[PDB]
Amino acid sequence: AQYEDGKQYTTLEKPVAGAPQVLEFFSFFCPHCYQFEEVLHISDNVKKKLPEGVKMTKYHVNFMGGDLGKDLTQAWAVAMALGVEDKVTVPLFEGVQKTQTIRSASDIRDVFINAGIKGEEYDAAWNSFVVKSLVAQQEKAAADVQLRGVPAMFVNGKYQLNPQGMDTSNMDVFVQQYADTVKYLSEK
Repeated sequence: AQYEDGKQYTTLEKPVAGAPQVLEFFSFFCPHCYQFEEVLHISDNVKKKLPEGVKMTKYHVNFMGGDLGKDLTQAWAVAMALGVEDKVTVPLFEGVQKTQTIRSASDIRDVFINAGIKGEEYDAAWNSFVVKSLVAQQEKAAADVQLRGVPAMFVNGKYQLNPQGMDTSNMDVFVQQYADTVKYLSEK
């Protein structure tokens, strides 16, 4: 057929109960993740094609960048708690990978301050238990799909996007196929 298990996607041997409908993993340290988000705009292209009433979830991962990597997971938790993902995603990617001006937790916080988040507001979130459990959720989710690398996307806790089985010539055909595959899986 057009969509085939083992081609555009694979199937988890061990389906995840109660998973987000569309779940993306990434790292601000991850160069292919920079491409995915800032050049290919995979998240946004996926979102433009999702059926009505399908929420897209995006989690950060710890395993790249050591201490800073974990700081970034915690800051992404702050972004989620405060609902400012669309104000910090680009300056965090650029700060880590383009300018490389993000070298400490303080540097991460600077990005939030600059984007209009009050310091008091950031610090209270950073130190909250709501944020600690959001960090734990992201780590939990990674264990549940037995994650081995990023970027990655899982649908309904059953299917894993397999970009290596798509065409890579046209960036845009690739992006279109990726987005189309998620929609197909979403209705499966």
